[PDB]
Amino acid sequence: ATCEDCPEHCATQNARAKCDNDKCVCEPK
Repeated sequence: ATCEDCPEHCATQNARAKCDNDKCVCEPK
């Protein structure tokens, strides 16, 4: 469900992002 609004949010710390129960977390840079 639009985890396209999430992929920037773990860039906040290390990473990029995908795609948790519906609110998402990291990929590498």
